[PDB]
Amino acid sequence: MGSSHHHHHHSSGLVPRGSHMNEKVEKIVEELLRRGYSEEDIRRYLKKQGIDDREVDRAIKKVG
Repeated sequence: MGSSHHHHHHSSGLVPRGSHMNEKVEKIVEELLRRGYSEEDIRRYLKKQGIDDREVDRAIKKVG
């Protein structure tokens, strides 16, 4: 009788709750920072994209 509880190796968890749209904001802001962009191009882009200087700075404070 094939009964196994094998290990999930190299796998992220799951979000069993409703996803608040900050999940997408924190994602899209971190996306360009994560690729080693300089803060010049980062802030220049996002402020133009309709992400306020306080909004992005708060999102960078959230990831910490």
